Amino acid sequence: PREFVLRPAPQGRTVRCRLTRDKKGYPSYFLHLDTEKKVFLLAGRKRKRSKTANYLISIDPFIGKLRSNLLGNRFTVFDNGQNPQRGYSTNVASLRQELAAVIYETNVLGFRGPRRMTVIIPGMSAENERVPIRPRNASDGLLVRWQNKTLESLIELHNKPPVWNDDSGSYTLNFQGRVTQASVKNFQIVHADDPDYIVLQFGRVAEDAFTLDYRYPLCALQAFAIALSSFD
Amino acid sequence: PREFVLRPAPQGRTVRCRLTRDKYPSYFLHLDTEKKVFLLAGRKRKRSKTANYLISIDPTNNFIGKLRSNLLGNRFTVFDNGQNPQRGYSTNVASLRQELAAVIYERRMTVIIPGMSAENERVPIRPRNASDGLLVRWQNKTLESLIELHNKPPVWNDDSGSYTLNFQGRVTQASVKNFQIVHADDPDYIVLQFGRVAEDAFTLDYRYPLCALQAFAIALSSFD
Ligand SMILES: CCCCCCCC[N+](C)(C)CCCS(=O)(=O)[O-]
Repeated sequence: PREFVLRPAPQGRTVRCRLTRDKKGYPSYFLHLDTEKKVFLLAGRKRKRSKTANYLISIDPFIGKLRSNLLGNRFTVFDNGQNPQRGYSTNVASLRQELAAVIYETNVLGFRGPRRMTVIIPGMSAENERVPIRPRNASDGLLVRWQNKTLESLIELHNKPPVWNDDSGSYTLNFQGRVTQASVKNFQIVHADDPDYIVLQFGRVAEDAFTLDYRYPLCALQAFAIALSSFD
Repeated sequence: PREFVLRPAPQGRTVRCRLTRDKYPSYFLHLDTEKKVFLLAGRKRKRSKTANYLISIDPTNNFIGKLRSNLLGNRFTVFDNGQNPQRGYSTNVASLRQELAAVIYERRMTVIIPGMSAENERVPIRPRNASDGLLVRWQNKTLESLIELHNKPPVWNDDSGSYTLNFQGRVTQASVKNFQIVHADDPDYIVLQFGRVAEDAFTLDYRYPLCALQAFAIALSSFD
């Protein structure tokens, strides 16, 4: 379970998942595989006493964290490690890794939704594993590298804008059956160099259910945390 | 009213006011509604070494804060109505003044405010001496407890044939004094807008995390 949720998806496959929100009575979110045994993967929920959004992610309904800025438009996904700012003598191997960053900006072009999203993730090795990014302090990290435009050995991804349908008068994307309700928060994330390889897809299927389907190089923790950053 | 003017604006809303000047001139802030509703009054003291505005919730006289310039006249601090610690050090801590905002002019403007708690209230900054304060922290680059804001640069508009911003109808007159204050991370969330609509009338519209006293004092700092 712990190993599965951190492993990049096998090459050539799509890992298809159901994400459920529980708003009864902050809301709880759950990820399960979208089979008919529906194995539990991940739970997430916002911490109560927190100044900005902080979701704690676990494999019991503690494996990572999603942290927001105050403006609610720049996110980092961490693993379970320690924050270097809390003590400089902390063992380097125990410091938290940055698994993803997510940047939301308002669109300058019309006809592709209110928001653009950029996803920065670590690069991959020859053995198809992540090359970890494990900052020793403030001055480095995925969002900092994005801001300084130093994305050298990182992977950058964006939301796919919808395409004018040729005879039928729509800006659309083919979600391959994984959307049941139209929603401004449905999305496909792609690499700019291949618009047809859908690295992450998030689709609404009911009031509190969504599809979440991921491919290499993402793992479930990264996929889940990126989907969570899309909620208000 | 004393509560209202210190309360951060409700999240998701914009509090729309009208600022007027009686032309040392007097300044007045009203809610921008069909019936005027009074919020704040301010006036420069005549006999200060540097610029000092007193701010009240009574336009006839309820003392609520102050706006104090530095020596050069390019940096300002906004205080609530508490005591200055330099005047009496045995003074109870709960009675000492708090720093609500600071403004630095180069015009390019930098606005520094206290940060907010998990309950959406200010984390107060209440120095015991002048080794601490908004401007001290900002100049030492220790901004963890604070929020840093700047005026938004104007952009080319083809229609108008000028560098301007979309003030949404709230400006009628072009002016060097017209501004929008934003955070670096989001140029579209307008924390404070100030705009001219006549010779001695302006709009002043604020959003969370600001309260009216921070908003009005920030605007007063832009005059001289
Ligand atoms: C400079 C501090 C601003 C405080 C954060 C405000 C949060 C803004 N959002 C992302 C939660 C949305 C703004 C509210 S809206 O949608 O009504 O403009």
